Amino acid sequence: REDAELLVTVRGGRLRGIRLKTPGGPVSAFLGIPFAEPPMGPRRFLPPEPKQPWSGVVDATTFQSVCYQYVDTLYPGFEGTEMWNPNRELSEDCLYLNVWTPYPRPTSPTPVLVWIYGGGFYSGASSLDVYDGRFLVQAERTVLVSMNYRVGAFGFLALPGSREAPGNVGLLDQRLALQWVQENVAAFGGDPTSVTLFGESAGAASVGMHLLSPPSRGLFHRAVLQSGAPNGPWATVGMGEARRRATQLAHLVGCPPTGGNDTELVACLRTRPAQVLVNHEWHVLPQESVFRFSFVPVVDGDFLSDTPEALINAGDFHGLQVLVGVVKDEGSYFLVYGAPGFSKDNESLISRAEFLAGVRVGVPQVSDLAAEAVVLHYTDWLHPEDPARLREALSDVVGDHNVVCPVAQLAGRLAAQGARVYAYVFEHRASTLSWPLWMGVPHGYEIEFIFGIPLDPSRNYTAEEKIFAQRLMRYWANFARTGDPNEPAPQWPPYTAGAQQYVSLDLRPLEVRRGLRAQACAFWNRFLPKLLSA
Amino acid sequence: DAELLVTVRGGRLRGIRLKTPGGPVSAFLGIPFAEPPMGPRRFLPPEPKQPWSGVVDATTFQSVCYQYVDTLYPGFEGTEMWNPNRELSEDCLYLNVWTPYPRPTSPTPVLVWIYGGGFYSGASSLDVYDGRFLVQAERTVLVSMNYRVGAFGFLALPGSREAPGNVGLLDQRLALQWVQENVAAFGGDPTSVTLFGESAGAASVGMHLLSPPSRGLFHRAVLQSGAPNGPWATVGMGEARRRATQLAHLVGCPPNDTELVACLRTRPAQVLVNHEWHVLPQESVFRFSFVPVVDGDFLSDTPEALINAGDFHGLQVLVGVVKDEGSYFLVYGAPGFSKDNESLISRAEFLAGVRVGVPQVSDLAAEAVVLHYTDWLHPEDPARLREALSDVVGDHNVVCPVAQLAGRLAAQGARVYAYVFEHRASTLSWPLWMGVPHGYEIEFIFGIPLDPSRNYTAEEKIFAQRLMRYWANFARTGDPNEPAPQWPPYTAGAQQYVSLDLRPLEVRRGLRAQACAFWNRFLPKLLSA
Ligand SMILES: *[C@@H]1O[C@H](CO[C@@H]2O[C@@H](C)[C@@H](O)[C@@H](O)[C@@H]2O)[C@@H](O[C@@H]2O[C@H](CO)[C@@H](O)[C@H](O)[C@H]2NC(C)=O)[C@H](O)[C@H]1NC(C)=O
Ligand SMILES: *[C@@H]1O[C@H](CO[C@@H]2O[C@@H](C)[C@@H](O)[C@@H](O)[C@@H]2O)[C@@H](O[C@@H]2O[C@H](CO)[C@@H](O)[C@H](O)[C@H]2NC(C)=O)[C@H](O)[C@H]1NC(C)=O
Ligand SMILES: *[C@@H]1O[C@H](CO[C@@H]2O[C@@H](C)[C@@H](O)[C@@H](O)[C@@H]2O)[C@@H](O[C@@H]2O[C@H](CO)[C@@H](O)[C@H](O)[C@H]2NC(C)=O)[C@H](O)[C@H]1NC(C)=O
Ligand SMILES: *[C@@H]1O[C@H](CO)[C@@H](O)[C@H](O)[C@H]1NC(C)=O
Ligand SMILES: *[P@](C)(=O)/N=C(\C)N(CC)CC
Ligand SMILES: *[P@](C)(=O)/N=C(\C)N(CC)CC
Repeated sequence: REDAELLVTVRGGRLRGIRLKTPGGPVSAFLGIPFAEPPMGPRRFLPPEPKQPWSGVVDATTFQSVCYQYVDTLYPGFEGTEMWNPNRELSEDCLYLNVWTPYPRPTSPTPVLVWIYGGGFYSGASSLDVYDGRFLVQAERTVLVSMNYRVGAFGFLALPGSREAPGNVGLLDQRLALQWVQENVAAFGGDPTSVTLFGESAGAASVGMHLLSPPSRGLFHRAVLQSGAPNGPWATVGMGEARRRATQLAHLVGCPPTGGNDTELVACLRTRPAQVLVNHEWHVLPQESVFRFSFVPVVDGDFLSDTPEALINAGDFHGLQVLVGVVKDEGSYFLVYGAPGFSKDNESLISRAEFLAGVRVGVPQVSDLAAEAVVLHYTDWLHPEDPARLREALSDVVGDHNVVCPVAQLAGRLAAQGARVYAYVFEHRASTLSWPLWMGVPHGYEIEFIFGIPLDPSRNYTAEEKIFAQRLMRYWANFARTGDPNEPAPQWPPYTAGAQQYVSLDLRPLEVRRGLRAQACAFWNRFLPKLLSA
Repeated sequence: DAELLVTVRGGRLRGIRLKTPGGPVSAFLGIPFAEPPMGPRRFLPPEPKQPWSGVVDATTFQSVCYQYVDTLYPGFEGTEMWNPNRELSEDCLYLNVWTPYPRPTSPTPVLVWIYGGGFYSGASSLDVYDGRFLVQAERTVLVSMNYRVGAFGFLALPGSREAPGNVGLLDQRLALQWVQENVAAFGGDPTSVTLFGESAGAASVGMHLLSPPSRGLFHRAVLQSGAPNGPWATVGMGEARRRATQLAHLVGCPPNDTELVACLRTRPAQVLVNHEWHVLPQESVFRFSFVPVVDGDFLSDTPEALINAGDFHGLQVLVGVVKDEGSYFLVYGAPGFSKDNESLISRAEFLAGVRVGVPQVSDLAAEAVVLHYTDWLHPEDPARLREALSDVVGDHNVVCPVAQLAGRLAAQGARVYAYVFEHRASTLSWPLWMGVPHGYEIEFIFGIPLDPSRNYTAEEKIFAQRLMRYWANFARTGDPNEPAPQWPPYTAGAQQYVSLDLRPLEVRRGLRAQACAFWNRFLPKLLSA
């Protein structure tokens, strides 16, 4: 008849799951649990409404739809890009979450890891193969939760002050899922008092925004931020620029028959097919760029009462443990998406003129003086025109500006204001990587190791890569359990604003180093803001 | 002795025979080349010396031009060696000629030395500028002149005929004209004149390079630890007028240019000297009150602009710096510094020192300096902070202006040779933390180690002979090289220079290229926007 392990009652009703095989043994999975009412029709752009209770048994036996989003077509059929594309049908009916728990169900409350996917706030899905939670749960005996949240215009189009499209509803989707975890994770054996958020890129930025938003902060205990931070130059937008982008998108799809009554404008937007909005999404950006996304969280005083930078500097973070880090080559992946002279299919040995033009694309919407300051710091004036050095320098510009230095600033300020911080740099290039060698260890390619994907027998990772993945899963689960990645062996010291110690994650044992590109990040974090103001 | 009797255009001279370890030389010291700029002639351009009857006694140095006397460390060798060693006088426009003995009967290349001293001090009579060893060892003619310094040489009420400014530079030019007309009577070749100078003397050399009336008076140029494009070597017309006006007020004179200068001319020379430092707009190091003014006459534009717009084909220049250009100046005002301790400053003192070492810039500019010269992995290490502030002062005032001059001249047709002088003299009296300080290559260029009464090592005597050979080789041919390894020319791309030390030449790339990109390429854009 029924497997009692695969049957769970939550607040809304009864669920039926599936028993998953893993290389290490069985795991219980409840995939596609509805946590909100479908944000369709009149509910497009609105905050999520909690899922109404149901009679009978909901089959949570497969991943639900991917939230409607742009699909990348830069390199069709190429594994390096297709691995990030939707692997389920697109739909606005997409507010579902997933729970993995050990088989049999834990008998005592078990620490919970909650994953928030990245994707520049315009893409992503909890169903991607690289976010498969079965290996972590089996290997480390935690409960793992992941949720879908609205992206692009559907999640982050904002007419600030309006009731019809207030913005940040994609973040409210995440918060509702976190509230669902608090109310229901115990039914799966999870400990609601030991919830660790973790996420990568825009997912890491989301984690940070939940840290800085008091209504979210009560819903979790620890945080992990991989290759992303809320204080990046891409992760938030001001109210005026958000209104300008939303108004231009409406104009590009014929609404209204520009601006005017917000209620009328949104009502017209709600009549457009979802794909019509997606087709014009990228056109509302003020200039050609890399690492910039049209509809992102808006700083409007509500979800974020101030800029993440201000909230970080003004925050008391005693009692908080965070784990943060970057990959070795954060900037390289983004260059083939607009920087002149770049391609995955050649060595991208750019000229000096291409480097100077690339700086304006990688640092958009700054004064000519600011761009000259960037050129000053990233030119080797003994080799100003060397194509190989210019390629790596532009990668450093984009990676430092968008990822490394925002992460370093967050790590240093949190540590100085009471938090226990652990920092890493991920330095192993996967044997299965399909991107060219010049990209190094690109953005996003630590995730598969954190999730234990090398343990999948159908994949062809080396044996030592499987050992490496098991080590990383152990660090992450140790942190979730205790707030300390170290095993209760070379030790991982906390990051502090003074000593600035971090560890290198690679096939070799831990190596302790100092400074997350300290000289470069002093420019981005300490001087360049002063320049932009004067 | 007929070798010591010379007739120049103005009349007859009697010189003196001098001893060196390598043999005798002929010296003619204290030759008047201008009418004494006294009384009504104060602040005015020099007038050529009128002819005289009889024989001028040219056997001893003449008076030092009126100037401030350093009293930071009284009796200390390291400072006293720069102080006046003859009586001060406004009657000071004299020059000196050294020739081989017996006097050359064939035209000999001429070296003309212009002393430094921040345009406020200096004298051709200082022991460290003794030309006897260069003349004997390398068989050149050596000429050095006194020129007016301080307010007497560079007080300017721009537009006025009573105090036009730059008359100290005109003193140098008049001496250069005197060389053209008279050096052949000593055996010198007026068609082979090489200017060399250090610090403000090097800045002076560069200004003669950029002023067409001076360009026809010499052939090659050597610029040691100085350049005309520094932040200290020139002043704008408005600031010069403000400084001249403030000086008058400080000495009890009214604010009309004719009445102001007339009152200034009634004051004793020492009175002007006593108030010279107070007309500066703020407390600082490496800033001087009365310097050349850019008013469109001697300099038709800023030295920076003239260098960028110039065609320098047919020019050969020798330029260079010492290893630690900034250290000497730190004890003259940076908080926490002294020659008598290790000067291990704090972060707060470093930040205060930046405003002293980079005066009269915006707060944003100062923050940019702090950014580039902070090691953000060791932001508060006192030894690093000491070295960093020395780099700030040295790069801003000497190294990067020299690097900019070298690169632009080379890219625009000149043949440039660049050095870094890295030997600390065994006789140096300054503390070890100062390294190889500003000004302490001069004694080696002039062959002072050859003086047996001094305490230089045998190695240092050979080193000095090497340096004299490079300098004289350059004066003779425009190329310091002997027929080593070779000293390659400096170019804007390769940026090659040599290290001058006891060891053989080593070729290196970049005169603090990363730091000087900040000072030369970025910081001007920041200050203007
Ligand atoms: C902006 O317009 C809304 C909606 O107005 C309605 O839709 C318009 C296209 C048009 O058909 C109007 O006649 C409709 O009333 C206004 O909200 C409406 O306000 C009126 C007055 O209270 C009310 O009767 C409607 O029910 C309201 N509709 C909704 C959906 O809230 C709103 O007041 C207007 N604001 C302005 C013009 O500043
Ligand atoms: C490296 O590749 C870029 C990208 O060009 C594309 O990919 C190449 C592999 C090749 O298939 C091209 O035809 C593709 O268009 C080259 O930059 C492009 O150059 C072409 C013409 O030179 C120009 O029309 C495109 O706009 C350029 N694209 C970008 C993004 O700059 C680049 O020249 C290649 N480098 C080489 C060949 O050294
Ligand atoms: C290093 O010396 C400086 C200079 O102080 C002078 O020289 C010393 C050798 C000694 O003789 C002092 O008494 C002299 O005043 C020191 O900087 C001074 O510090 C005092 C306080 O102790 C302060 O009142 C002065 O203003 C400072 N002067 C300057 C120019 O900053 C410095 O503290 C010494 N460093 C040490 C001892 O580590
Ligand atoms: C691993 O290699 C095998 C053998 O060629 C192949 O069948 C399989 O598709 C590979 N796995 C992946 C994930 O590509
Ligand atoms: P962040 C900017 O969300 N990084 C995303 C775009 N990556 C996509 C390859 C990793 C999810
Ligand atoms: P420049 C600034 O003229 N060099 C001076 C300071 N030195 C004197 C101590 C060298 C003569």
